Amino acid sequence: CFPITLKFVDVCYRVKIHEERTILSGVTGMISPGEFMAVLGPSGSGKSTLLNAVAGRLHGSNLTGKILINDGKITKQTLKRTGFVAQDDLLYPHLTVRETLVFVALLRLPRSLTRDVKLRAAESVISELGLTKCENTVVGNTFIRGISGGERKRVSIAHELLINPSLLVLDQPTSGLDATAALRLVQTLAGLAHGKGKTVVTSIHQPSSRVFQMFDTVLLLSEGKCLFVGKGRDAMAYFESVGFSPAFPMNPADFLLDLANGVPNVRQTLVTAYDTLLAPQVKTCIITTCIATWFSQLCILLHRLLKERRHESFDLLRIFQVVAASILCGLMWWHSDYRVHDRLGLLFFISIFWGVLPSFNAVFTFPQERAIFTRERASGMYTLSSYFMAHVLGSLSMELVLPASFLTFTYWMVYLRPGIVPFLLTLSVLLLYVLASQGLGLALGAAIMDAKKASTIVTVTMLAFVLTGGYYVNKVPSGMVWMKYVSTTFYCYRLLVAIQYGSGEEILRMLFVEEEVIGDVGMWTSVGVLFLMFFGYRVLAYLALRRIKH
Amino acid sequence: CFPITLKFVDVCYRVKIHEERTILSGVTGMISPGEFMAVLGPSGSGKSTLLNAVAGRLHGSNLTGKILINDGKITKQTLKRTGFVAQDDLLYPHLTVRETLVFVALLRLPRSLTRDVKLRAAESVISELGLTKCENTVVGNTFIRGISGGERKRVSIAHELLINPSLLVLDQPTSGLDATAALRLVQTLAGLAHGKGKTVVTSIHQPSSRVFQMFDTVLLLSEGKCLFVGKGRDAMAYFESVGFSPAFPMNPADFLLDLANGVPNVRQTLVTAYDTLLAPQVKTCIITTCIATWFSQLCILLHRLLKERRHESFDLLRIFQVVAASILCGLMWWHSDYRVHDRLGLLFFISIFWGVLPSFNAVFTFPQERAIFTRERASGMYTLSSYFMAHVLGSLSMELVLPASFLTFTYWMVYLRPGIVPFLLTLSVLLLYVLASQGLGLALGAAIMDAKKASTIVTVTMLAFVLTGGYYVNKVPSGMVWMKYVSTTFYCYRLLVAIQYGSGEEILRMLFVEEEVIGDVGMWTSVGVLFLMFFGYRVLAYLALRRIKH
Ligand SMILES: Nc1ncnc2c1ncn2[C@@H]1O[C@H](COP(=O)(O)OP(=O)(O)OP(=O)(O)O)[C@@H](O)[C@H]1O
Ligand SMILES: Nc1ncnc2c1ncn2[C@@H]1O[C@H](COP(=O)(O)OP(=O)(O)OP(=O)(O)O)[C@@H](O)[C@H]1O
Repeated sequence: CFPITLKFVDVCYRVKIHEERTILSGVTGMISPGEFMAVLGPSGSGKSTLLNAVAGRLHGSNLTGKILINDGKITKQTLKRTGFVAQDDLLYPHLTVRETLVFVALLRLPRSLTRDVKLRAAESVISELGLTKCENTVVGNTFIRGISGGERKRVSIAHELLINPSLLVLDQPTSGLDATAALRLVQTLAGLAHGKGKTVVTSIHQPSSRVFQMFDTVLLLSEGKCLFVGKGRDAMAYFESVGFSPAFPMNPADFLLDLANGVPNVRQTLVTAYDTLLAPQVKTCIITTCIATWFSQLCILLHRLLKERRHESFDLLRIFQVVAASILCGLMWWHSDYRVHDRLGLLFFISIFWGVLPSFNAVFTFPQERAIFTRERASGMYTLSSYFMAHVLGSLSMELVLPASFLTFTYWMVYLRPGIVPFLLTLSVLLLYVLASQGLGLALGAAIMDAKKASTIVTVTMLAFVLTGGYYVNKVPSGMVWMKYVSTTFYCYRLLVAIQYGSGEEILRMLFVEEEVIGDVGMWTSVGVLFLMFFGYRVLAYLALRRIKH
Repeated sequence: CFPITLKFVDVCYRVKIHEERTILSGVTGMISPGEFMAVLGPSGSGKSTLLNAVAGRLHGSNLTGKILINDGKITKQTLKRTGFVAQDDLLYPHLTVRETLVFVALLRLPRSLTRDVKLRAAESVISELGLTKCENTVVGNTFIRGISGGERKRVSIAHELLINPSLLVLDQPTSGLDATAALRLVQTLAGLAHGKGKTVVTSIHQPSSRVFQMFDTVLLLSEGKCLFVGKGRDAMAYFESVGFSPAFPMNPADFLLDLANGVPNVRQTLVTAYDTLLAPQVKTCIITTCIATWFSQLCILLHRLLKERRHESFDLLRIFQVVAASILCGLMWWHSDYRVHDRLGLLFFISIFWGVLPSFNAVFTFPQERAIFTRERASGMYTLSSYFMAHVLGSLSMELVLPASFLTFTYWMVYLRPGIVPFLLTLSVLLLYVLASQGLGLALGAAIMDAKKASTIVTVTMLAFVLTGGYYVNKVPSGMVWMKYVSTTFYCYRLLVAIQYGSGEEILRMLFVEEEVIGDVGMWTSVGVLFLMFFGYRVLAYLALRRIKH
């Protein structure tokens, strides 16, 4: 019941010439709750920069104004009561529209309500916006042909009607629908402000006259400076104080947008007849359930993420290629015996393979979710902890079956140390190393939010780890022995060599000894550092995601 | 001067319920040259599927109709005379709008004209659409804040006015501009059909009445079936034959879209009053400069691609990380001598590094250009040969300076074979191997147009090449010796070992001999296969790009 009163005074936004050009220059206005606003202007004006300014999405040293919610600046608490509908529609392309609106319903409604109230509120906004025939079809990308471009927008307004916010900042909501859905959409957005008493800000672009009668305070913009702030029928008459009237009966909207360019420099005489005639008048007018919440927000964000990857049939081919690589690694060391250089080669090639394959595929988790994650993080839907521990729990379904299907062939074809306990110890060490190296691909990929930029960082880093993982050079300079402890391949190599060759007495009985496990690190201080790396790379991937608010 | 007469008869398009739903059902119409059409309807109708059908962009077993240009089906020759302006605007985000319109001007105009005619035609469409104040600013992505959303559309119509096509199929051109740029844009598209005599098809959505007076044949659609085909003022009067008229004076457009839904099942009585009253009336109405062209199309597509990567300052950091990895590889083998296992380790780690780093970064060239390349390839702007030999010549500027900056440190810090001829032979073999392995990342990445799907194919393939590149296993089964010839790491390893250790007599004098160059392959039949691979992987990357027409 937060009564948002939005007041902006003298906001200016200048970008560098890439001098500087003024996008906005001196915009003032007051939006008390109940007032249905409208931001009009030509297609270069500064409307969407003003709407990205008052919705908090624009911050920086460029803005030289004061945006005030309830006579205070924009906090983080008011940024979860403000609903923002952007121009471009960024949605999850593999869901349908019913799963999208159901997940936004279940994740954002007050949680004191039962589940069927949370579903009837989701299918009470589908019938209100008219998305009933496209209810059970996909909302896909440019390539994945899904729903229309006018239903990819009526979904992205019901995406923010299931928040019930107190300040509704819509950025061109109806540019994309016909003239009989525009009227019903503005009837909805006016029944949310002459009904439930909210604060609605619209940037409508090409209205009719009976879509213009619904507005209570129109902001007419022109090249950054505003021409009019005030009522609907006071416009089309305020411009008779300066002497501009149509010669024949037309709509008010195309006339107010004809005067917005100058259709003897009409624009500047309206700007100076604004600034001193009717601008000083607006200058005188101005715990135990906190856990259950977090676990429901994990079940939802995991059930969505497991619906995203049911479309992907490029996982049987991943399994069949890793099986082929395992058959290769088994058939080449087929003629190996237990007695050791030829086997340390295999136990280092496994450490190369499963530090290179998970870390080079984990750089596509967070960069490929960026355009939707920034939007949902700015909106304030879920917590970042519950979002991060859904990708973490979503990778751990097929990043545990590929090394198991690898090792199930390449153990019993090479005929390594027989018995079920060294096999299970080898499999557990391989799975722990895979999860430890996947954290590196998570962290480089959350820190540099670009798959192409991070794929040449993680490649050089994993090759430096493969280099200083104890196999290649014999006599390393002793001021540089310390680097193999920072490696992640070193611990897995030491553990695999330890598991296969004991602490080493039976080999010293049968038969160098230098890089075989009679050596440097123990067996528990090499699983105590793999677990530390598995936790620390994910803590760093969370801390590098905490910076992305925008 | 191709006089396109577009005629579609009984086109139906059904998608599977993911039974089947009819998107379109029985659409007929004739567009002779000079007729300015308009496709109207509600926001679920089947307009953009009809416009993707008649512009050739929809093909498949779903379409059960006949699209006819000049009483013949759509060839590839007519697909370079048809201009299609899609709903979503896919543009190159790093250019400005002036470079974008200049490159489309220089690349598509008849080439018999001089260059300044080709530039005055480019800045004669900027002033016509009004893009003069946003002429020299960027057109960037969702992240890169560039021009507006109404200037990201007035650019994507001047993108297809600099073709001068004979059939102009616009898909919602004005949904995004105000009511005084809509009138001027439809004045332009009507002066292209009452002027230069073309065939213009528009899907306008929210028109005025004086944007509706410009239309010569309106197609009113409703839920896939069409309600009206014919003149402008014959609509608003044909619906008086069935008995629907407004009670008070309004625009024709909102009335024709109010009847399009049923505002006693009005929609079906209009469909059956269409099908037998005024549908049978339309059933009765129905060399040495060829090289210079290709080289100009290479200079343009290369000067654009070198403008795309001037924004990237993440290349000094690539150079500084590869320099750090080289300093690492030098400092670890700092204590190496010329006399050989410790050096074959280094000559195989270089072969690992420069087969892993180029092939894992070359998978982002063609998947990251996909959404714009499919559009330009469907449009018919450049040839695929000249497009492919611009990415090929664009990678070869920093995929030749990273191995040189690597080797310049890691040769003289390890102190390998001294002299300028083994150094230059090593550098040339390294550059040839880098270009040979970059072709693998090109081919897997053109074949599977997804960076995430191809990054787990190229990783397993390069690890299989590293495995069967002659270093790891000692006694491979002899039915599997043949696999190292398919490898690309094997030839570079053999060449580096040959260059450093001769054919081998001085080492047999100073001092195994088995995997040192006294061995299997020669020195010329290992550069004759690296060149074959360098050509064959790029031929496969061209053949896998030839399938993407869409
Ligand atoms: N980062 C930037 N750098 C340079 N110029 C910019 C930048 N962002 C916006 N502009 C310019 O400032 C003007 C205002 O942009 P804005 O997004 O407000 O337009 P708009 O009113 O949203 O357009 P429309 O109403 O057609 O969507 C635009 O014409 C644009 O060219
Ligand atoms: N691949 C598909 N699978 C299932 N349904 C589809 C598919 N493509 C389109 N549709 C449905 O068919 C209808 C027609 O889509 P179309 O793109 O023609 O709408 P439109 O007329 O372009 O909408 P608008 O005019 O608002 O842009 C849409 O409502 C959409 O839901």
